[PDB]
Amino acid sequence: FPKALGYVTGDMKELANQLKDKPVVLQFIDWILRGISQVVFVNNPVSGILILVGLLVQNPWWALTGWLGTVVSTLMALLLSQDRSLIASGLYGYNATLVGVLMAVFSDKGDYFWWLLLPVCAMSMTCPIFSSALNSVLSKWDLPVFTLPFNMALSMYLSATGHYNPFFPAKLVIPITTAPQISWSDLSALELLKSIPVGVGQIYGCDNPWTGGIFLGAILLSSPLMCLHAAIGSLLGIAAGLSLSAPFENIYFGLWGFNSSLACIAMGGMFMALTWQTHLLALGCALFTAYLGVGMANFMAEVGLPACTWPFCLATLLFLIMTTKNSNIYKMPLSKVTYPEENRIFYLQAKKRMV
Amino acid sequence: FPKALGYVTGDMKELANQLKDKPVVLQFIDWILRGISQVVFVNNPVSGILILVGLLVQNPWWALTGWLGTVVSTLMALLLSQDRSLIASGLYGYNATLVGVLMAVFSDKGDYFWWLLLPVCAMSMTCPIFSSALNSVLSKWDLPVFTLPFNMALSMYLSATGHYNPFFPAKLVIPITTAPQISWSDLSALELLKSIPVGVGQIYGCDNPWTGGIFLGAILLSSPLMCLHAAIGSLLGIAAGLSLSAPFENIYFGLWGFNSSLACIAMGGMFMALTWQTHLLALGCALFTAYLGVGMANFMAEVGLPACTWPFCLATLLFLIMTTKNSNIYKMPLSKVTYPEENRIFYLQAKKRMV
Amino acid sequence: FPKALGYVTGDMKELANQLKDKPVVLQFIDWILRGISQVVFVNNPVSGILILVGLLVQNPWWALTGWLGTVVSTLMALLLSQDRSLIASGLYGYNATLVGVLMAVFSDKGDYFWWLLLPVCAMSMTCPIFSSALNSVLSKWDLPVFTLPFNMALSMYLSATGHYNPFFPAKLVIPITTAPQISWSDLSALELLKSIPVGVGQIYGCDNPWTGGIFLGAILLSSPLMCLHAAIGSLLGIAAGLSLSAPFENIYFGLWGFNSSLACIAMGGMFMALTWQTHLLALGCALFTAYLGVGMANFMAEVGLPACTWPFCLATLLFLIMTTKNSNIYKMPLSKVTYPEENRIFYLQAKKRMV
Ligand SMILES: CC(C)CCC[C@@H](C)[C@H]1CC[C@H]2[C@@H]3CC=C4C[C@@H](OC(=O)CCC(=O)O)CC[C@]4(C)[C@H]3CC[C@]12C
Ligand SMILES: CC(C)CCC[C@@H](C)[C@H]1CC[C@H]2[C@@H]3CC=C4C[C@@H](OC(=O)CCC(=O)O)CC[C@]4(C)[C@H]3CC[C@]12C
Ligand SMILES: CC(C)CCC[C@@H](C)[C@H]1CC[C@H]2[C@@H]3CC=C4C[C@@H](OC(=O)CCC(=O)O)CC[C@]4(C)[C@H]3CC[C@]12C
Ligand SMILES: CCc1ccc(S(=O)(=O)c2nnn3c2nc(NCc2cccs2)c2sccc23)cc1
Ligand SMILES: CCc1ccc(S(=O)(=O)c2nnn3c2nc(NCc2cccs2)c2sccc23)cc1
Ligand SMILES: CCc1ccc(S(=O)(=O)c2nnn3c2nc(NCc2cccs2)c2sccc23)cc1
Ligand SMILES: CCc1ccc(S(=O)(=O)c2nnn3c2nc(NCc2cccs2)c2sccc23)cc1
Ligand SMILES: CCc1ccc(S(=O)(=O)c2nnn3c2nc(NCc2cccs2)c2sccc23)cc1
Ligand SMILES: CCc1ccc(S(=O)(=O)c2nnn3c2nc(NCc2cccs2)c2sccc23)cc1
Repeated sequence: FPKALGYVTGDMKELANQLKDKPVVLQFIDWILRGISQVVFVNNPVSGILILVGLLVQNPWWALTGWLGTVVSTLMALLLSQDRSLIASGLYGYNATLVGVLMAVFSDKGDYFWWLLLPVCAMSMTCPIFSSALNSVLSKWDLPVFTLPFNMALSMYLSATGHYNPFFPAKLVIPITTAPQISWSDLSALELLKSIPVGVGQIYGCDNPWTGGIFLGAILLSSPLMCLHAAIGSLLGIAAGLSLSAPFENIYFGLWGFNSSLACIAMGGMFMALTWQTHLLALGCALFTAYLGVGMANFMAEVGLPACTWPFCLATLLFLIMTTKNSNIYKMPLSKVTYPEENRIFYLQAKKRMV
Repeated sequence: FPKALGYVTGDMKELANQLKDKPVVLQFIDWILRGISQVVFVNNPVSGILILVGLLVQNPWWALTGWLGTVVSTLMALLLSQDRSLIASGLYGYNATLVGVLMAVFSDKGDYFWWLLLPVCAMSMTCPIFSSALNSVLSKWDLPVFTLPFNMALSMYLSATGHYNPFFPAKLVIPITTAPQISWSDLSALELLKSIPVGVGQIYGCDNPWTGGIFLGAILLSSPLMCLHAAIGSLLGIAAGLSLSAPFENIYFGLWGFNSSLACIAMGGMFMALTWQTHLLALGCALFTAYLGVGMANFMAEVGLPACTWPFCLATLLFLIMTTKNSNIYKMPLSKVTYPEENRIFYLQAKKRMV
Repeated sequence: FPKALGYVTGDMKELANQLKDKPVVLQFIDWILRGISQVVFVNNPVSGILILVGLLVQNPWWALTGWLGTVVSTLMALLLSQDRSLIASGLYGYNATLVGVLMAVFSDKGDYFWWLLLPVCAMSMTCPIFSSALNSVLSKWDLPVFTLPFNMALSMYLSATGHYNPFFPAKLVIPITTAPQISWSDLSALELLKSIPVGVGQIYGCDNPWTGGIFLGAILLSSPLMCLHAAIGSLLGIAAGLSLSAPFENIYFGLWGFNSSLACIAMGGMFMALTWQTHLLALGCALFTAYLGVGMANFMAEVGLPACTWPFCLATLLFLIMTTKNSNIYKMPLSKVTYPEENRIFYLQAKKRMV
């Protein structure tokens, strides 16, 4: 049993090589699963299978649209002659996994609106281009792309269609125009505890708590530190939402924890080596990202758009561009970013080489 | 006759030298005409004369304001000691040609509102500065400026004034707040065919189909491939507008084809060498730019602004920053970008040098 | 007396060294005062004391919140191991001075709303991070950060809270939806003359004319050329507001002169060496910044936000990125930027070295 566990954990490098030998259809399936799991920074195909099972538990229509987005984007990246090493780590399929899931989430035509498969494909062909263009700009300065391709594609689509499109109408994004009445005596501790997996689930747009638990299980299969930081970031988003007197139904829905969950995953050991200083910095980034999330939600509601994960991308890029003279606050080279355990081993060896 | 034709086609280099010898007033007239024609990437003074005739066919007031914008911007670039080689190719006068035409298009005071000549001049003095600043930023990474100076100047002006300015009121940009009723049985094939020149005309803000035909004739005088790609991009914008169930009156007005016309001109042989792969990529950029055009139109209608050619600039910069490992998808060096025929000859010679 | 005057003018380098010898609490007080004064580009602790006296003349609650912002941001920059040379010149405390003053200005809970000290601190801990991140990006290309950290922090906060927050409600930013009735016969020359110090005061959000006079006195203590350009930029903003038929009550309140005052300070001898050409360019930047100020005010009123000093930052970055071939339009190296008198001496010596 421990052999199989070590085989299915981390990034699954042994299977990656074994499939490099295998036919290209199996490799394509592998790239699709890694692209599904890469939404939570996880480059693991079994984590991708678990995340797909969680999406099917939420809504099979969303799983279908998201898997089709992943497939169309990986095929489009193959057609555009992109780096095969980036395609095989699923880095050309996760933005379109998100595009496909959240075009169905933000759709006003209900489940199994088959015509929606036409814009899905369309926007899933724009995600490699986005992913390529940004990966140029941001790799000049050794910065990750994050989910900026998904965010640009979805903002473009939801602006192009809107609520009043005769073909593909979107959900109505309403700005707030009256103060909410919060009854602090009706606050549930159980619902606040349940909001921790629901924010991890809302990373994919899924309000199911079982879906969020399955996503946390997938992240834990890849790296336990990633799971810890996902849970902690969702909790810190809950805390920020309570600090701004947000409606409890928005915290219970997990809308306050998914951006900060992603930001705590990214900062806590992933793109910054894991020390206690970078752990505290990841907590600060999670709180900052929750507050920027409500800021961008309120601001983009005015133009009829959802904030999505714009807050995570902007806040995490801000915290990665930030420089300190602290040697224990170390930004990982993008070429050596695998998962927090290996990242920490690499950082410790480099810190020994520094002394 | 063939000698004169070869003399008036392309970029007219022979006249450029002959005028380099001539007095500076004739050279200034040449730079003004090249700045007029440079709105459609054409560095030809006779094309500029034809485009000016088309503008006079549309509206002589718009021709006056646009020509005055060109003059003021070229004089301002001379005063700011800008590169004379950029001034003499009209690259300091086309953004202000657009500023001057579309300050009168988007004006709520009617034709021959003489006071409008005061903000025109003002904004036409901002277009060299814009053009200079951006040309710094974007030439670090060998990227064209496009009509970003015009877009920033016009967004700034139409925000500063707005619909309720007592002096210079602008047109009211209304967001959509109800679903349009489209009667697909009333769709005209003749109006859809006529919308192809009207999008090329709307490149300058002109809804006349004769003006669009004259603009296509000017582009054809410069380079037939540019004319082909202008027409094809306007057609692809028509197609995208039909695919999103747009009101037919917006497709007939050419609002769906001018951004994609510009994007197909830029990508189809101009800033990317012309192969069949880059032709298909230019078709994809034209479609993407039509969809981003309706997206940005809907989004900027919320802040009371028109999208203008923000979609063309953003989408074409995105497609130029994109990298592939395809050798036949070749991005032209900005120093060697003349017009698609010479660009293709240069690319073929460089590809022979590569082997 | 002249010895003391020479001791308290400029940047006060002698005191900076003498305090480098002194205990760290006195040095921290010095850094706080320099961070207060650095809002008007002044690196002088006695100017900071005078600006603090002006803030107390306006509103002691705003002085308290702004001083606490400065303190929290300087301590946070110390904790984040930022450059001590930047911390000691007050370059990590002025954006939070602004954050603290204008969180109380834009607050809907009145004076001495003690709970406001909690978000103040919070946003004052975000200003070093902002300041650090941007100072990375913008120092690659030798550009000043300006008040972009303050603007990002305040936009984020005022979006996160808004007018309808149950805890920290903000002021209601209303868009214009009807044409203002201006009675040009009721225009006061005395109020227009008084609007010159009120725009300098509104640099900090203060509508008191005595506060603006005290701020001009502080700037004059540092550098008389800075005071001259502050007054001239506020006047040019008055002129632009009259040219766009703005409501007189907005010009009298100083909302038209503070962005252009900052832009004339920055361009007139500060970040560009002071020649007569750069003086005229600073006048042009002041006018451009007034017009961009009303543009961004009208545009950001649509999303419920104030423009603040976004216009100053964007317009001054645009005018600094602009390149000319004029040798007498010289951009100062950021490492040699002290105050216009020393900047001009440095430029004259470098121009002798150029010949
Ligand atoms: C909630 C929002 C609005 C603001 C977010 C602020 C955070 C980004 C701050 C708050 C607490 C800060 C932390 C407080 C304490 C430390 C320990 C500090 O460690 C040291 O300086 C000790 C000596 C050494 O490590 O060598 C390094 C910075 C760090 C992690 C800080 C990183 C930045 C944090 C997370
Ligand atoms: C409509 C919107 C929402 C999406 C726009 C997608 C386009 C950018 C795509 C769709 C079709 C694509 C084209 C489909 C086929 C090809 C041929 C392909 O050629 C090869 O790979 C063959 C071998 C070789 O050229 O060496 C190069 C990419 C290209 C031009 C593609 C470029 C990108 C295009 C235009
Ligand atoms: C009001 C808004 C909408 C537009 C703002 C335009 C300004 C940026 C322009 C208008 C006047 C211009 C100035 C007009 C005259 C001159 C003198 C000129 O000096 C020379 O060329 C003389 C020879 C030499 O200096 O060697 C240098 C540019 C400058 C300062 C210009 C700088 C740019 C200015 C300030
Ligand atoms: C064009 C293809 C491309 C996509 C993303 C990146 S990248 O720069 O973003 C990035 N480089 N390494 N890397 C990245 N992205 C990850 N996860 C995806 C997500 C980001 C935000 C939310 S999920 C993970 S996981 C292990 C390593 C990495 C670079 C190139
Ligand atoms: C900080 C509070 C907050 C943040 C973001 C959004 S929001 O504007 O993003 C958004 N508004 N409605 N809404 C949104 N987000 C969703 N899922 C999370 C996402 C995952 C990836 C992209 S969205 C879902 S699921 C059903 C409705 C919605 C709204 C509120
Ligand atoms: C500051 C002056 C300046 C303006 C534009 C550019 S630039 O970088 O934009 C560009 N460099 N070469 N070049 C460009 N622009 C063209 N056409 C103008 C239009 C662009 C978008 C719509 S029209 C054409 S036509 C033949 C060659 C070119 C660079 C510098
Ligand atoms: C994709 C559909 C669409 C795109 C852009 C615009 S739009 O927001 O640009 C605009 N809204 N009204 N309007 C606009 N565009 C015009 N001409 C095109 C231009 C040339 C260069 C800059 S604008 C004219 S002409 C008379 C009215 C208008 C509106 C709709
Ligand atoms: C991260 C800390 C940091 C803050 C600002 C700058 S910086 O790049 O902005 C700048 N570099 N030098 N310098 C600057 N800023 C000044 N004034 C502050 C204001 C700017 C706009 C309005 S007040 C003055 S005054 C004398 C020299 C300078 C660089 C680094
Ligand atoms: C060109 C005209 C104009 C410019 C900016 C703003 S505005 O949107 O900035 C703003 N709207 N209300 N308001 C604002 N600005 C203030 N002070 C100036 C500042 C200093 C630093 C940041 S704000 C104050 S003081 C009390 C109310 C306000 C409004 C109008």
